[PDB]
Amino acid sequence: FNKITPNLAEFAFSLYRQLAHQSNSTNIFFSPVSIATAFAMLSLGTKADTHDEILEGLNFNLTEIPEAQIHEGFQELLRTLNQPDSQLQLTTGNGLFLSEGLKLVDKFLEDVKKLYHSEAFTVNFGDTEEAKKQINDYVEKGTQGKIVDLVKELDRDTVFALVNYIFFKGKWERPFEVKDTEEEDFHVDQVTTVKVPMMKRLGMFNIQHCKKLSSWVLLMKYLGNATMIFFLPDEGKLQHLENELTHDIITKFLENEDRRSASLHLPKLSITGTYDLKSVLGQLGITKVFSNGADLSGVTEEAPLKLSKAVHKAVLTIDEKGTEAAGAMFLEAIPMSIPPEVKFNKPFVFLMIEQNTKSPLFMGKVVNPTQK
Repeated sequence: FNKITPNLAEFAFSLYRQLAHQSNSTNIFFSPVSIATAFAMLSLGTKADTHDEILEGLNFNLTEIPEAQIHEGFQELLRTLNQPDSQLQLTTGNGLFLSEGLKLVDKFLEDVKKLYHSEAFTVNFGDTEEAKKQINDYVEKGTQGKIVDLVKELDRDTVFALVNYIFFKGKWERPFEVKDTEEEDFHVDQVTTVKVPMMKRLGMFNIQHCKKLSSWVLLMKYLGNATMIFFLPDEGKLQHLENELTHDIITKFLENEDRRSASLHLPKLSITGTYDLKSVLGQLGITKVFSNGADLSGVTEEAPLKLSKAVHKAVLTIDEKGTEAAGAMFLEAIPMSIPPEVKFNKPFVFLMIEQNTKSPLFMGKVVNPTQK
């Protein structure tokens, strides 16, 4: 079970570590799962080196894992995320926009819609401004107005664009009380603070100090099928934490059933991340599909084709409760002993895990909550 989860985890860390190297003073936030799903889907229209580069760039060793197991893993993961009764409030979409003058292969359009429950559209790229409006209107409608004007430019030679979006609003299983949120200091570096809204609660937490990561490690469950893992590095240990993360360390944390008291301070947060996937995935080895030499003959047989534009935007909120409705009133028994004070009041890393598949839905780093 969950055959592709180790690969997605390695993809998350590969992509995270690239972005953390190219800029160390900005927030990072992206969805490993939604990017990987989009490009696994795209690979169904590619062949030969173009195809192999895509799946290898998603951390699949094609000498070891059969391709059927790759797509089966992605389709199972999509089953759990796009399910009717979910409390997770996770919406993701992927739009393919292809020049209306191309003769498209029906098999590819069928695979996209049927297997990957995604959307493909024809557009007139002879009108660059209107094509961009249509792409941005699609994303804005798909996010009920939350992501606007996603694509800012299209080269005149564009004939194929890909947009991938995801937005998340969660409800903690064990919520904070809004009355307890107050302004507190956030240490953006060792001598500087800014004021930010800080939630707090005294509770029984899946929390531990981890010597291997030199970090506090907090796991908090959402209503629905996911858990957020928060990593708080010890003084001067942020880089060490980023270097030492591994999938097996994460698995051990998810199996922990011990709970201890803590006085938790956690910032409210509105975070977004926007990335040019041609640039970012190019650094991970995915280059041919973006080049004139691209083998996209599963998309269109007669005419040349390349992917000219590929954009990812991820949006997430962290707040106290996420609903005016009263849920199950979980009562936690707090011992008569001093709880550790665990304050997420300096740069920290986080990772959201889907409960069934253990897949990495989001990864990010907060260097300043109000960097906005």
